Amino acid sequence: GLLALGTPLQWFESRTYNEHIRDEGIEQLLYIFQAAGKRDNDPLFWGDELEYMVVDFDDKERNSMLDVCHDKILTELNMEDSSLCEANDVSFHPEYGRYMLEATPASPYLNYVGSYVEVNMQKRRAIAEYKLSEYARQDSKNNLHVGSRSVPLTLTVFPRMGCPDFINIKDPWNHKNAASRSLFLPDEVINRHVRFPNLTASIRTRRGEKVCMNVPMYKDIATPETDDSIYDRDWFLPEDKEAKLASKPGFIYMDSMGFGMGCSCLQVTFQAPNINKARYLYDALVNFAPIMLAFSAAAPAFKGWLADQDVRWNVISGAVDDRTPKERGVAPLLPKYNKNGFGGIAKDVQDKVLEIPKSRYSSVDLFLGGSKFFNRTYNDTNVPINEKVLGRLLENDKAPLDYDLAKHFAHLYIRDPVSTFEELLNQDNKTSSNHFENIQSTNWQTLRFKPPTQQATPDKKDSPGWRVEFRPFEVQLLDFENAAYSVLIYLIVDSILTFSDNINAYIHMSKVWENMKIAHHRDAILFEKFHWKKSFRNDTDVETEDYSISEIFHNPENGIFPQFVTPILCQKGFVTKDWKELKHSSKHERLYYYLKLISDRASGELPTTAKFFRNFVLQHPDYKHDSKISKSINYDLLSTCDRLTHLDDSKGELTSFLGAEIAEYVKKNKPS
Ligand SMILES: Nc1ncnc2c1ncn2[C@@H]1O[C@H](COP(=O)(O)OP(=O)(O)O)[C@@H](O)[C@H]1O
Ligand SMILES: N[C@@H](CCC(=O)O)C(=O)O
Ligand SMILES: [Mg+2]
Ligand SMILES: [Mg+2]
Ligand SMILES: [Mg+2]
Repeated sequence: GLLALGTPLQWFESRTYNEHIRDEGIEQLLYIFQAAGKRDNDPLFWGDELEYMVVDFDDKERNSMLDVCHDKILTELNMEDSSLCEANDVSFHPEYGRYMLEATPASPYLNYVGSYVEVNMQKRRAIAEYKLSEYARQDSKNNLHVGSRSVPLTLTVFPRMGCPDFINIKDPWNHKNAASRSLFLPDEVINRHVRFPNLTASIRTRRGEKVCMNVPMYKDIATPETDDSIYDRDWFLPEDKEAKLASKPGFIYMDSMGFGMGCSCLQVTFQAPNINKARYLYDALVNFAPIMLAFSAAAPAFKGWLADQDVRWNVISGAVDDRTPKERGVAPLLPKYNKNGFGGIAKDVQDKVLEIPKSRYSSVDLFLGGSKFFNRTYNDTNVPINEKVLGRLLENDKAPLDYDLAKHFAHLYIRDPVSTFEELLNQDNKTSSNHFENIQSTNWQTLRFKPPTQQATPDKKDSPGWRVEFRPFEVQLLDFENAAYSVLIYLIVDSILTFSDNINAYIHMSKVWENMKIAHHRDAILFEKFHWKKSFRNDTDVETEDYSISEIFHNPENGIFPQFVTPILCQKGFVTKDWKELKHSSKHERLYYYLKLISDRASGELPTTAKFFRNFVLQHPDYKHDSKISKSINYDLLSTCDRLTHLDDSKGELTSFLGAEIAEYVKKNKPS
């Protein structure tokens, strides 16, 4: 489904309704609860979301660019080609990036669907490729993008983002980018749907300074002292003057939403039997998030540089961080512009501003509790709340909520709305959840607790129930990797729900936040250590020790395989003792190779995508020992990515990247 249009409101015009929107949205929340609160027995439907990047290989120029010109695809697949999609059980939606695709199954999977995940993901890829080859045919006849070859790649990061000649538009700086006002990203990186440039503007204005994301550079032998791509400019005030102050020696400087939301990830959503189970599942998936973030790492480079981290998360965290310097407890960089650190916050409300520690895109703040093992002391972190909102969720005549669950919403509501259409100002709170969806959906966290709609009353057995979204996974090049990780979380989720009586996953939130920073460090999967529970089978216990990813996956006591994966395969009867038995199974071979891919990366035998791209850059003939990714390095890299994506072992790169056994296996074995 394509996002439907309207009159967007710019920040100065919109900010006067922040409070109207919040009130009305809570009201809607209340109705959702009153109507759907008592759903029970919802089945385990679930599905993934994939995100893709259309890359234009200009082979003759030896240049890989982001393709910002075939974006009609997203409308085509949703109008005249919406039937191809449906026939095929796939669905396409727009994403921040004009070069980006997003796609899901058209219907959620029900329980264990085997290789069908991968099948469905491959159909998504084939359809994009199909339409692209169509455009290539039309273009040829219209004499357009000559020498050009567009391919969709599930990259987490585009390695040359905001670097010279990184988009397939001639002379993109010959006009101004009023939306980002970025030094590096022409606004053509933004998807045309009004919502996206709106968000981009609203945050910058609210903030009163460009977003700013500094990423530690890798320290090669000739690496410059500073990010020498910073330049001075006079299009925009204050923005063009901000760089000198905001940047830092030994740090990749990035200054635009697209650096973050122009990144891709894998997401999986799950429906629990009911709100109570959903709380329990959400809570228990909290510490999986930073672990899977480390495990899945696929983004070792930004803005032309090898970074000294392997994942996207902090970059996306900064890319939409609407916090004024007031909200961050820091000096404005340009005080005559950003008046008293309040940026765009209306005068009449500056007095009710709070120091807020985390970007509205950031790791979960609070366990929701409501289950045997939960105790409020686990929420041991700084989490500012909207007390009016808490008040009203505690004391109202439609759905009085428990304190813990009230606090979660109360925390989401410390944010202002950042894109609102004029049409939409007054809703019927009994039927619309749009206003709440405004705040719900611009709190982008590692999980998301998804209420349903007011229309999802218990008698309606088919409407979406109470869901948990697992958001941290970096996205992988191959549909096999992404299916594998999708099934991993599926199994974990199933385990969790099947043994809900016996699994205590709680740990102090503060260790989770720490985990979330460890998870960024370069080669983290290979050696760093994380706070993980000592035992899950054990009421009244919340000890952690510090384990490696290898341990966290494989420890008999508290490992993901022996504690989560292996047990649920037993009660389903896929094996009797051990997951490895699958290698020999008739009905279930592919599952073996998923889990083995998973195992072998956790134990460091097989590399992460992040590792593999790093090695690749580091040993490229044109590599200059200075952390620089040149057009050429980028081109050959993305060329490998293309072949890898297609199981093309002609240069032994697949064997090199998945090892012999698995490479052979997938080369010789297509899904279901
Ligand atoms: N009943 C359901 N239970 C769980 N997950 C579902 C259900 N229906 C759809 N999904 C999945 O929810 C995800 C939401 O898709 P999307 O429209 O991209 O929303 P968002 O961007 O809010 O995650 C998809 O992966 C989809 O297949
Ligand atoms: N592309 C974002 C996900 C944002 C979204 O689509 O909800 C990420 O890497 O997390
Ligand atoms: Mg989506
Ligand atoms: Mg998405
Ligand atoms: Mg999602």
